[PDB]
Amino acid sequence: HNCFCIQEVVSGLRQPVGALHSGDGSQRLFILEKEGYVKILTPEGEIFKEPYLDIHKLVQSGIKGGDERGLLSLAFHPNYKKNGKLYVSYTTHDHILRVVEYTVSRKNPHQVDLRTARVFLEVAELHRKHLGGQLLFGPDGFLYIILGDGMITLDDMEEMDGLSDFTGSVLRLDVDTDMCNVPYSIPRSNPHFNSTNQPPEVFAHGLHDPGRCAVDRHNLTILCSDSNGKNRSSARILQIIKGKDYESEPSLLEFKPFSNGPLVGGFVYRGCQSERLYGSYVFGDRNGNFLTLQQSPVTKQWQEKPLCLGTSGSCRGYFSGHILGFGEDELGEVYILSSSKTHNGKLYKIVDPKRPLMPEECRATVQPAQTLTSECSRLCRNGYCTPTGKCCCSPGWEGDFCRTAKCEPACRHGGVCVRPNKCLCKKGYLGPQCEHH
Repeated sequence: HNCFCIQEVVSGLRQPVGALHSGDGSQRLFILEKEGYVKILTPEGEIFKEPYLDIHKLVQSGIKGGDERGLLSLAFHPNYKKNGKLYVSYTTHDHILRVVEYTVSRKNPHQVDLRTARVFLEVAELHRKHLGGQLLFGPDGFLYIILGDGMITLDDMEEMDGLSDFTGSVLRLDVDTDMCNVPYSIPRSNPHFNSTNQPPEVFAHGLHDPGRCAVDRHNLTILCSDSNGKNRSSARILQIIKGKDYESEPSLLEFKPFSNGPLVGGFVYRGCQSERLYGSYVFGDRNGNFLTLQQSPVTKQWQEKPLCLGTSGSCRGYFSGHILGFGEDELGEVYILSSSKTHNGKLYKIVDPKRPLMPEECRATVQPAQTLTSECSRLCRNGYCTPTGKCCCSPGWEGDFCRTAKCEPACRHGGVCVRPNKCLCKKGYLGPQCEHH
């Protein structure tokens, strides 16, 4: 038979939202928990006692199920290995969907220091469904953020005033700035770049209730399942070509290739363990029914095909509970994260039993995560530090890395400008500037 196979990796998680890797060589798998935690799974298979990220007090999460409100998504900078930069989305008139950047401990590669929270976006939301929140870097290194309805209606926007124009849209930002005013630059080739009509951040609109959108990096394609609420579920696809400058939005083309009902989301499998699954879009429903969306090269049309699970040895045709999201290895291998109704979150790995667990092609040396050595990370005294390496000085500091203090009128008589507007005077000189004797 041609079935796939699931294998329990980790258990005792608390409501897993999903998992991904950091692209830094350590085959570390970072697991997201809804309450506002990110935990680390070593390639050697240990869940580190200390959480990688613990923001559970900041995040307002669900008090039940169906309540969509926790930590939403995580994304590492394309150059995390050098600049150690994360990007995180989470909930906090009802609530605000925040998108924030964090930077790892300069002393611990396995922990983020929370003092580096640098808010990028704050999206007001009225309801607790159709939130979205998925974050991804396409090639060219732009931050794509995918936002659902928030169940905001047309009339709810003529009533409300101070309310985000982003909900229901794919947003695109250039995070790599040497500027120190705006936390992000609006990209190069965005539609509404200069803008007056429609907000510059919006790259496309039309999303309602999107699942985990499959992301094909090939020059970039994102394929979403969309529940559409009461209406039948569809699939929306967004395509991006070679550095093209847009002045009209790319169309987020809708088509309805699904039959079974709602889907958690999907992925484009590009791991090593499965030969046959290579390049396939795989979508999965809540109860672990799996699909493949294959596009005909000849007709360019789409076709859903089922995908069975089957037990062979301890690698089994079933998992416990229901699927909450999906996972991706550094090696590109693929996971499901499940939970069952307290503290029963599980990580399972999808396996092709026709192939070995460790084929020749799949061997890879793990390069263990390393403390930051980037110039801005070490020298940039205080004030923040942009993913490009620029050090942005907090009021009253100057210098490439802000190490010099600013004293408005200078310190006199050999006095030293220790802090902004603080003079350290030599014995015998009183006064804020050491002016008197």
